[PDB]
Amino acid sequence: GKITFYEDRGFQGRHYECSTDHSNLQPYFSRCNSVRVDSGCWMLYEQPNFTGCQYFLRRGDYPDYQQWMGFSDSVRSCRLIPHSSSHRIRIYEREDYRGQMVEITDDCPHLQDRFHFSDFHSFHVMEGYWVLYEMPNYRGRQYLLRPGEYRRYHDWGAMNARVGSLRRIMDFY
Repeated sequence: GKITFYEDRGFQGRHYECSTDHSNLQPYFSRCNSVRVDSGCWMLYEQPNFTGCQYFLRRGDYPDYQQWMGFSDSVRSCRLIPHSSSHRIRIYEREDYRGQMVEITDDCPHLQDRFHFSDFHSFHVMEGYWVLYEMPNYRGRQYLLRPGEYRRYHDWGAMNARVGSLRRIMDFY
C-alpha cells in the first residue's frame, strides 16, 4: 500500500512516501494539507501513537485536509488497514454488552432510525474493520473499529458517546 503526505495543499511542498504503519510521522513533515493514496486503505491520526482525531483515507487525491474531513492539518501517525473478506458487528444498547442488540453485515448511514431502539453504547466487532462516525451519513468525528470488543465509548477513542453511522472499510474501486 502506498500514501504520500504533503505539507502544502494541492500536493505541494515537503512530502513523505509511506508504505507501513507509523506511530510517529513528525520526523518527516510538520503538517499535512494534502495526500495521495496510491494504493491501500489508511487511518490517519492527528496525534502520535494512533491517538487524537482519526480520518479514513481511501485511494484518491486529497487536495485539502477538508477533503478527508480533517479538523486541521495535523496528521502524526498512520495505519494501513488490512483487507477484510466479510464484516459483522454486534451493536448493544447498553455498555458492557447489556440490553437490546442487533447484528449487522452491511453499512448503516443512519443507525438510530433503522433499528427498534436508538441508544448504542457498546460494540463487538466479529469480522472486519469498520469506521464508526459521530453523525449519520458518514459525517463528523471518525473512529476506526478493528476486530474485537468495545464496552464503552472510551474504548474506541471517543471523548463522547455520540454515534450516528457506520461503514465497512472495503476499497475505493
